[PDB]
Amino acid sequence: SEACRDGLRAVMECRNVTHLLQQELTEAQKGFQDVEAQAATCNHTVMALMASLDAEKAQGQKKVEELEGEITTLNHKLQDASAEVERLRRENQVLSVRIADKKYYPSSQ
Amino acid sequence: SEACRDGLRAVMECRNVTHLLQQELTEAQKGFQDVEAQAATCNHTVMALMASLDAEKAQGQKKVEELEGEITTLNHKLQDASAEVERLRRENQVLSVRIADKKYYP
Amino acid sequence: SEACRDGLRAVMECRNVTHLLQQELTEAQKGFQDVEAQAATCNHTVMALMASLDAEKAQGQKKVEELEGEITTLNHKLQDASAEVERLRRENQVLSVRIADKKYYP
Amino acid sequence: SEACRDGLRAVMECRNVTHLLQQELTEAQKGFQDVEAQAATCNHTVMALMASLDAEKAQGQKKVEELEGEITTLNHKLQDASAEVERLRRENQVLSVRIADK
Repeated sequence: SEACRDGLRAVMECRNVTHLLQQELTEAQKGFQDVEAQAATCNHTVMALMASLDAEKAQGQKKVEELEGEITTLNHKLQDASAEVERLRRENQVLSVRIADKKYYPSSQ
Repeated sequence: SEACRDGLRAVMECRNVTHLLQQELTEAQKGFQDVEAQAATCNHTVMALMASLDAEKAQGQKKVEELEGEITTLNHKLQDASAEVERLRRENQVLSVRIADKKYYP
Repeated sequence: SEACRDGLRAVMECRNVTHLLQQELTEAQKGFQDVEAQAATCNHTVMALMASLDAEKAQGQKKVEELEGEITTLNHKLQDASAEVERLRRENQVLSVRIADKKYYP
Repeated sequence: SEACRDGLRAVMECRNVTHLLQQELTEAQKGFQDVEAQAATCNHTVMALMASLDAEKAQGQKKVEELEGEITTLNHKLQDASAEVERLRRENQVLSVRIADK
């Protein structure tokens, strides 16, 4: 009678509250799916970057490797020149003394 | 009243069901919190890597700059040597003709 | 595999031995060249000396030939003078006795 | 597999190339053996010629010095004779006039 009116109230409140619960669950659901999404994104970025880091180091050690390649070449070419210079100076010194020493030349008397 | 026994049951199911709801919500809560942690980890890794990438490029370029610095120095020193050799080459030939011909007319 | 380690190990050595080969070749190269230069020098000296030897013989012969030319000329001139003196020697002594003996009776 | 065929192919080329290297080194070796000899020859020629040059100059000088020695001696003897002739030629002329005046 009176207690029945109040029960029907209590049930009526529940009835609407569970509607709200259903709405809030969908938010939560969306939320996990977007956290899910955001996590897949981040995960693929970390892949992308690790890849680039390796690609940079690879190319990097390459450039350096390329230049030491040149440097040694240049040290070689420097070697040959430096050696050629030494041997000419000494062969030019012999020729200049041999000219000085006119015992190579006939007397003019 | 038979319908009263059934009402009391319908309510009894609700009351037990909401117990289960409360238990599932805690899982869900835990779930968001763990995902929270995993996301902070990933986020700090991406920081760590962006830092290394910059650190690698930095070191990479300076080093390269450093070596082209050497190469051009070597090209210079090669220039002077190569030029010194040529002059000698001529002075050598001049000296040698100055002996063959400084005795054709002795 | 194991055989793969040894192939790589073997190939890596080949790398190293041919490095040594390259170094030894450069020595050899330098060797042929330093010798090339020294040989051209010697060769031009022999030219120089052959030239001087001919220049000396040339100057030697001619000058000497020139001086014996003079010496004989001088022997000739000495011949005429020495002969002219002998004849003067005679004329004179006759004249001096003549005046001595032309005062002696006259 | 495929990379194995190419490794072997690479090594097989090296094998043959080093055969060619060995052949070229022998040429080079022979080459130096020619050059060593030719150099000793040239070096002994230069010795020979420097010796002759000195021998020529030696013979050349002393001889010349010897002959100018004679030439000056001959000039001296020519001096005395030439002077003696001048003296006599006049003494003659004096004697012959003193004959004229006696």
